[PDB]
Amino acid sequence: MNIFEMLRIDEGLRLKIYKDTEGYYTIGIGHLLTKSPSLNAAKSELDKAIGRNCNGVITKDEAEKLFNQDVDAAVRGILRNAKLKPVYDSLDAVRRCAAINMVFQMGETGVAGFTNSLRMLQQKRWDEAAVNLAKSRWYNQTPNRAKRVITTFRTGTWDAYKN
Ligand SMILES: Fc1cccc2ccccc12
Repeated sequence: MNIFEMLRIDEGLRLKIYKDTEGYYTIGIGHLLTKSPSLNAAKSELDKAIGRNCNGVITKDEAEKLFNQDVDAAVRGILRNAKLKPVYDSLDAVRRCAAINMVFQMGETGVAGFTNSLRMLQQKRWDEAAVNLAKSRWYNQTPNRAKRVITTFRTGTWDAYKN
């Protein structure tokens, strides 16, 4: 169990352009292409990302390559963010995966409202943090995935992804 396996479970794998839970064009292992309603705009983003004319379809190797880039971008964004890095560095490896998972899903801007959750996590008040994390649009809109991530923060185990 590692961040790649965790996010592969949460995001799945699709080789043709699809829409994410918010209705946005996406491909691969949860790679957001664009928030624009234009499928042509999404196809342009895809071709730019892959480096060839894809017609909205990629290979598994390409999906996995984009995925590695996307995970790394989430990590480096945490490490460059003066608010997120201290909390991240206070966590054990399993809980760090839960943090990366959230940044992958929502970005640095999407986690900006989680200030109180971050404080509870840095204080290692795991049950309180879990309660606080669930008081969110994130939890209400993707509750099964949020429950898995929250259980990971609460327990520091992979139990939610083995179950
Ligand atoms: F503990 C954390 C560290 C860095 C980023 C995070 C994003 C969401 C939730 C928790 C985080």
